[PDB]
Amino acid sequence: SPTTDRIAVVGGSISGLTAALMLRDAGVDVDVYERSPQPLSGFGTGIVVQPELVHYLLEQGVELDSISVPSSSMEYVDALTGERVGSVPADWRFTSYDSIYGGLYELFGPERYHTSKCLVGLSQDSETVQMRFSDGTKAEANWVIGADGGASVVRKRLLGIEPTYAGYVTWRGVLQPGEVADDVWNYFNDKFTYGLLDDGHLIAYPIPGRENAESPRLNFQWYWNVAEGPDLDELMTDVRGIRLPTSVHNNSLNPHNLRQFHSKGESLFKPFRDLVLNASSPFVTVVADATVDRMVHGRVLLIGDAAVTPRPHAAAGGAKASDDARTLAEVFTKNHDLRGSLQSWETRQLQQGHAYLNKVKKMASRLQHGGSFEPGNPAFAFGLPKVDEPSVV
Amino acid sequence: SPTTDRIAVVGGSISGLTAALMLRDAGVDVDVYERSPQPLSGFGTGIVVQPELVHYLLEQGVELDSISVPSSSMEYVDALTGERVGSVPADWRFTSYDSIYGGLYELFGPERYHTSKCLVGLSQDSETVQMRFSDGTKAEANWVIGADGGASVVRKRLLGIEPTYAGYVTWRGVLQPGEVADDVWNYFNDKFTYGLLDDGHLIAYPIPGRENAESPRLNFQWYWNVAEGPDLDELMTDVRGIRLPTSVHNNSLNPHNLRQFHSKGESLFKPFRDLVLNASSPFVTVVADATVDRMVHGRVLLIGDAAVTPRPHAAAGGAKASDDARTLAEVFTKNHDLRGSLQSWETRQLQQGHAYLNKVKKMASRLQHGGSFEPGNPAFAFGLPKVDEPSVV
Ligand SMILES: Cc1cc2nc3c(=O)[nH]c(=O)nc-3n(C[C@H](O)[C@H](O)[C@H](O)COP(=O)(O)OP(=O)(O)OC[C@H]3O[C@@H](n4cnc5c(N)ncnc54)[C@H](O)[C@@H]3O)c2cc1C
Ligand SMILES: Cc1cc2nc3c(=O)[nH]c(=O)nc-3n(C[C@H](O)[C@H](O)[C@H](O)COP(=O)(O)OP(=O)(O)OC[C@H]3O[C@@H](n4cnc5c(N)ncnc54)[C@H](O)[C@@H]3O)c2cc1C
Repeated sequence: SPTTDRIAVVGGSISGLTAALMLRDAGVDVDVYERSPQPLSGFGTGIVVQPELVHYLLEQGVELDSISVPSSSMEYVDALTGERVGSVPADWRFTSYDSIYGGLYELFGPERYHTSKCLVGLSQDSETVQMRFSDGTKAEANWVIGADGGASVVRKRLLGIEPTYAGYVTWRGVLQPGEVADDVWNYFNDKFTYGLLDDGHLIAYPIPGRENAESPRLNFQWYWNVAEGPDLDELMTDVRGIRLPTSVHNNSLNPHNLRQFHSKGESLFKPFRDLVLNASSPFVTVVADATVDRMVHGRVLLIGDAAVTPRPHAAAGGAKASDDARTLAEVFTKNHDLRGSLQSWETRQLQQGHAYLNKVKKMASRLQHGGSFEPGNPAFAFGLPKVDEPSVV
Repeated sequence: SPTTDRIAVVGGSISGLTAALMLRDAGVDVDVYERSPQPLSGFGTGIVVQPELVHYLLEQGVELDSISVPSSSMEYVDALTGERVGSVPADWRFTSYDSIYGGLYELFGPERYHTSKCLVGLSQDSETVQMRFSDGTKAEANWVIGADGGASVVRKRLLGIEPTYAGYVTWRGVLQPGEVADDVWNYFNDKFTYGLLDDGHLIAYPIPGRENAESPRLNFQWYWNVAEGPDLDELMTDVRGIRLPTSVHNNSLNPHNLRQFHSKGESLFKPFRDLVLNASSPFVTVVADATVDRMVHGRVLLIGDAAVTPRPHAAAGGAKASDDARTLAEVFTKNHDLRGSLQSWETRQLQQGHAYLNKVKKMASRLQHGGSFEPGNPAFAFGLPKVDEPSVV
């Protein structure tokens, strides 16, 4: 028998829904509380597919070829002069935030996914955890899973930890067929491409169409080093004067920032220049990370970006989150000495979490500084670091 | 001859408009850039009248009795048990933020008061200062006066200084005739009243009607000590989940916070209890202060809450701001060795500014802790500290 305990999940995205689904599948009584008034949106941005990230969906019968897009190499290019550093065979598939989210939400349904529930307070005793929401209501559970992302309030309330700026930001853009010339489309299609600079880099790869039937798109990012203080403050302030914590979305950019994005883009080697100048809704997001010594805090658990908050470079953040969710659900599934199992659980997941953070840190120290970033370097490959013993394929 | 230089004023409130008006009066070419899309609003809150605060208006023919309201004593009461600590004769007049602002704006006019201009960047050389706005435009001046208030961006960009939480917040409420019983209205009318507690205090005083012809109102505040971190974070988070920096306005309160305000209010001695329970739009504002060693930074000057950011206890913040503006305008009026005069100017205004901060700090250490706060104590009287030699009345 799975637990007869009541579980609340705060945060209804990749980790939240994964946790909930698996607990619901297992008979566990579970609720999701999501700050968002409606079901979600990633603004059509790319996600590199890892096993862990699509594990749940595949288990339910979703065909991989239907939520993702192939590649057959990985390219390394000087993004100023176009000089090719090198290319290696590769077969990453790429999906989109909407594809994963939309798949998970579709499976879960609205009945117990409580929108407009923004946690703002939390407290706990030996039986239960009380949650308080910004709408003035409260819910109660035996266990609460903080699946509330990089700016996790749960983690802020328990530990005082918030993301620390990493020194740089990333512009994010998505192109549709015909928004760039065919030869530029062909340059990036069916490939992950790094455009490396002396002080930053771009990445580009194909992704699925916004809806089932639509054509594939090109996803790209450009990482800029921006000095904390005046410089970052001016980049992160929207057209209305609010200095935002994480992203300034396209419809809100200070026009000056948008001109700067285009004008710096003017110096890039043609095909990258064309991504930057032709994107219709580019937007900007800080790079910030955070860590945590424990994921277990009495009856409150942290998973996904709310435990260790990653940087995007190894393209497995959402995979770390799914795994956190899966292993956690399994604990309440197996339901044998919860205190003990959770201790064992967090040890593995912390080591995974810390190792992932170290990798993307090392990656960033090459990628943001024109440091050597060698084609095919196994230390810099996408994916979660091996934490388990290897098994037979 | 006043300067032929071009002056820009960033921030269009009490200090901004005062500066601008006096410079315009003197022939100086000046512009105001205000973040706000429309002319302003203080949400009908009280301001105790000081000479400095109404100096400009009176000089223009505005009659004091028409923008303010009398009192004939100052009362000191235990706000739990109603026991009167004491009363002293007094003749403070009280006005409202809207009364002062509305008077100043009316005199200045829209022509050179540029709304929707939120400064987000600043830089300067030996001739000029360039201002950059959140709308992507820029203006240029010879001198820039940072009149942008407690959360001054100008001061943030030049110095890295922002307000520091002081340990407490103040609830703010305004009552109209008939929203409380007549005997409660009569209790507070024509008086400034302190309701003192073991760990905080209320103040109440009459103020003018929202419009020329309307009846007088009752303004009140209740200062609560709220621990930085989880507690303050939950108080300062609005119904939508945003943790706000300064105020959570009534239409946005987490209903739980509003219930808490009412429920704690339930323990007060009747007439204070009635203010708190009957206010229709109470709202909350952090108490935070900041200081500055210089008000002169090349060609950028800080005045009002953007130089030394006060706490409200001596009820002369807006007076400090007017004075900062007046003395500064005078410098450009007199126009004789600007570098030298500005050095002399800031010395006086800093001493005034620091002394004011020390006073309200000392006041707070009594008023938020049930410390002794003796009726009529000259050290705790409202007003700016004497900085000049005394003159003949
Ligand atoms: C630029 C970029 C590129 C990326 N590329 C990849 C990639 O290639 N591969 C990969 O695996 N990952 C990638 N990721 C990482 C992946 O996006 C994240 O790791 C993942 O979305 C984290 O899932 P999560 O549910 O833990 O947090 P989130 O997705 O951030 O969701 C947390 C949820 O909680 C909600 N919430 C927040 N606060 C509250 C609260 N107070 N109360 C209630 N609800 C709240 C939010 O609304 C949100 O729905 C990328 C990320 C970015 C930024
Ligand atoms: C609870 C309370 C009670 C008070 N009681 C009294 C009293 O009894 N007596 C008294 O004298 N004073 C009192 N005050 C103090 C008085 O309100 C302030 O000292 C005064 O309003 C400061 O004037 P200011 O123009 O310097 O700043 P503000 O009034 O804060 O105005 C600054 C202006 O700049 C604008 N701005 C901000 N940032 C930007 C930017 N980025 N770009 C462009 N514009 C920007 C804002 O919109 C605002 O209009 C009280 C204050 C409070 C909080």
